[PDB]
Amino acid sequence: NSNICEVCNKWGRLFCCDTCPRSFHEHCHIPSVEANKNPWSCIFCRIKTIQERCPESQSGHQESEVLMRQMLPEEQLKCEFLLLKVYCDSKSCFFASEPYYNREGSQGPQKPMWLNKVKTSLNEQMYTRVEGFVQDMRLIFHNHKEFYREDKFTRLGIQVQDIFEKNFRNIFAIQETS
Ligand SMILES: [Zn+2]
Ligand SMILES: [Zn+2]
Repeated sequence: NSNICEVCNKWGRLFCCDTCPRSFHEHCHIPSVEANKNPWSCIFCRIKTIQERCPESQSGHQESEVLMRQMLPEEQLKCEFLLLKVYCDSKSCFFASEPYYNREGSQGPQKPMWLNKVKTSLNEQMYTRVEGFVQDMRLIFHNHKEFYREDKFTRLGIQVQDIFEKNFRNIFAIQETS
């Protein structure tokens, strides 16, 4: 297995997947690494298995249909995975913890949102439909773009939103369009 965490790319106390070469810090994996199991398969492997069990799951879907899906175990896992893919980008650090807003000429958002909050909400089974998770994720980037206005720092929200959206389309097999 790899000698660095798949998510944060650092060494440390690592847990190795038994079905692929990836390794993870306990709380870098989502869900947190469940240490009782042996064999243990990571989320990448679990997602691949869902895919292989139901090959037609990879045919194109409409975003509107995907968002209305109830958060049954398969969809819960897909949202956990999509969240993990965002954390895998180093620029997620800007969006991970609770923000605060005090900049001349701007007012903070009415509903602040951050990745660790989404992570807790998933862990606590607070989303009933994929829509709730996707709305909170999109809110993170929208809040950022609105607050930073014309500061070049606004670009960080565009960049991380693009990671989110590319991964959403992949994981939920959104129908390709131009
Ligand atoms: Zn890590
Ligand atoms: Zn694996």
